[PDB]
Amino acid sequence: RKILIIEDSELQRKLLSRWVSKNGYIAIEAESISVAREKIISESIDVVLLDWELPDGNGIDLISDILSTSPVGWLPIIMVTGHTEPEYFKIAIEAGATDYITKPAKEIELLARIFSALRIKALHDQLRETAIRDVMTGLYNRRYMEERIEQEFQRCKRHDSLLSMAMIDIDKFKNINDTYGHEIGDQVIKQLAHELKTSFAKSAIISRFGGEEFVILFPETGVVDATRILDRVRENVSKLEMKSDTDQIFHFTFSGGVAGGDLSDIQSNQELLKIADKNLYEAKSSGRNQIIS
Amino acid sequence: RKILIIEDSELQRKLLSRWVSKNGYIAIEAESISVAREKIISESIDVVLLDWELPDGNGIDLISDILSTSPVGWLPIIMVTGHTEPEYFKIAIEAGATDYITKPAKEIELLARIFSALRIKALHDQLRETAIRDVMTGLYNRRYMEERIEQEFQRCKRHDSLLSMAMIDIDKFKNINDTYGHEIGDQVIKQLAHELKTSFAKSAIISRFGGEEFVILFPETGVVDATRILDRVRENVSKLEMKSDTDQIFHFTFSGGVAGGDLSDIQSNQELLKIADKNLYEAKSSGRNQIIS
Ligand SMILES: Nc1nc2c(ncn2[C@@H]2O[C@H](COP(=O)(O)OP(=O)(O)OP(=O)(O)O)C[C@H]2O)c(=O)[nH]1
Ligand SMILES: Nc1nc2c(ncn2[C@@H]2O[C@H](COP(=O)(O)OP(=O)(O)OP(=O)(O)O)C[C@H]2O)c(=O)[nH]1
Ligand SMILES: [Mg+2]
Ligand SMILES: [Mg+2]
Ligand SMILES: [Mg+2]
Ligand SMILES: [Mg+2]
Ligand SMILES: [Mg+2]
Ligand SMILES: [Mg+2]
Repeated sequence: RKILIIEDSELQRKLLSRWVSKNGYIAIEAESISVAREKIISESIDVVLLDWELPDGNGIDLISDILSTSPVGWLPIIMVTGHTEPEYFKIAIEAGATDYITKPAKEIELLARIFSALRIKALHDQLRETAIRDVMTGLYNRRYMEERIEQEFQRCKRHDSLLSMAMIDIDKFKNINDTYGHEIGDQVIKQLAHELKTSFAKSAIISRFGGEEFVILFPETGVVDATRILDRVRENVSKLEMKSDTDQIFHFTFSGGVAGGDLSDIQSNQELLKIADKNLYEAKSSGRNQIIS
Repeated sequence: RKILIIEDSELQRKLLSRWVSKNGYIAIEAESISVAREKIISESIDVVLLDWELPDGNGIDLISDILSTSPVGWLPIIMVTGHTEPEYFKIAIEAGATDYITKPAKEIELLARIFSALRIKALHDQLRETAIRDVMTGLYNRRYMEERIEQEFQRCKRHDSLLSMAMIDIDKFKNINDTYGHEIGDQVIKQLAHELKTSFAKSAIISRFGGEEFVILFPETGVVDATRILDRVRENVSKLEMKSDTDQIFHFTFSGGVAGGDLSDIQSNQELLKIADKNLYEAKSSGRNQIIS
């Protein structure tokens, strides 16, 4: 939905912006690489349009520059250039660009390229989500966890076994990214993952359910025990001295909602997630850094 | 590597062909849709270039026509048209095209579009393969296996062929998870998968049917022979020295039910699953680590 337009020429940049902004998308402008880098760290950009003819140096500078500024680590870059020669397309790909427009760009070429970049990102994402384990944390991904939730709920319901579920979410994680950078944000996510993996019984099933959201099943554990064990981890996390890029100490916290225990009057695993999500929201709404059950 | 070029104009078709054929790819030519359909059924085509201005009918006829002629059921179609209006790009996508060139095509935009179409084909293929597979084991998932059971059963009834089915289930796997952790549980699931994939004839069809349940079809195999082959693997699994997180040795086993062989008095593939499940229960009830047939 969000498109970054990098182009020195004010009239050409505003014309590209109008075309993006007209055809349903949100346009974001940069006149130099300087202001561009601010915008990739600042907002979550879905696609990049890049003038391959900028102030200083060609774009074996630029393309590689844009890619490692990216908080997520990869991003579709569409090249905008007057280089018509087939040779120049290859160098752009080998440099790590996604696509290519010969200027003067037509409304049609521009829409086509953006649609293609977004289709590939979406397919790339659907594929990464079929993986069992999240690469950065080693925890279960969402789709696998959803199959394990359905299975453990069916099993616990048939066997009149206890099953407690927690949904936790880092408190104001965007401010950690904005203030200290995405690399420090990664360290904070992996530190929470480490605490989650080292604190619960082997029997607990731990998922990275979203960017900074974690779902934990506690088979044979009632809501009161699950709450106290999760609250001890919440407490240990609030006391972690994290170090910034420049060695400043900062703290983070998470909020958590716990649902289930006795499943006798919970008809489905979706109802269990609904209750954990409601308790999460109540935790988020009542001062954060707490557990609601 | 192989690109189909559909274009009436002989001069334009040969020019597109030269550009494809020059830049490392193989060019395959069609002057009408008739010749085109012969080429998609005949050879394995990686990408389609399509003239949206052909002899007969518009191109919401053409695009949907090319798609379902495909033996694989999908193909990346790049549109080649004089329709420069933004509106016309959307119609092409909603019709099911992959990409779009405004004629007269430049060598550069043609190569760019083909590169894009090949990245999408590659992701589309990897995804179709995850959709029939259990990602953790590389075996068929349950959804595929139910359809493949129905097909092999109907095939074996047409040919009066033998078809034996085994349903296996890991013995006290919950205690393995609770004692050793879900990571170790997953390694146990993959280790069983490895044994199942390395032990049977090529023609055997192996599925992960559920969390810790696997269904194996043995086409042209009687119950007694399937039982021997399965019991040898049951025995090999019982001997595997699995290692915990802290290098503690443990063993697992599975129980098995074998059904079928002669299908003459089994009216449907469900009756086959029922009998394998009954014999599984008898295996589980009589001390586990055994096969009942
Ligand atoms: N560093 C980093 N940041 C990530 C990652 N995945 C997602 N994020 C970022 O985390 C943020 C998501 O947090 P939000 O859901 O906005 O809420 P929040 O900022 O934590 O606020 P709240 O207190 O309501 O939870 C923005 C998103 O880009 C990741 O892998 N690494
Ligand atoms: N690691 C892991 N374990 C799984 C997975 N799916 C299921 N499980 C485990 O399977 C367990 C099934 O337990 P039960 O149905 O009581 O059967 P069992 O414990 O295997 O005992 P039985 O011998 O009667 O089959 C629950 C869960 O711990 C999975 O994908 N990974
Ligand atoms: Mg410029
Ligand atoms: Mg969140
Ligand atoms: Mg948050
Ligand atoms: Mg023509
Ligand atoms: Mg079972
Ligand atoms: Mg079992």
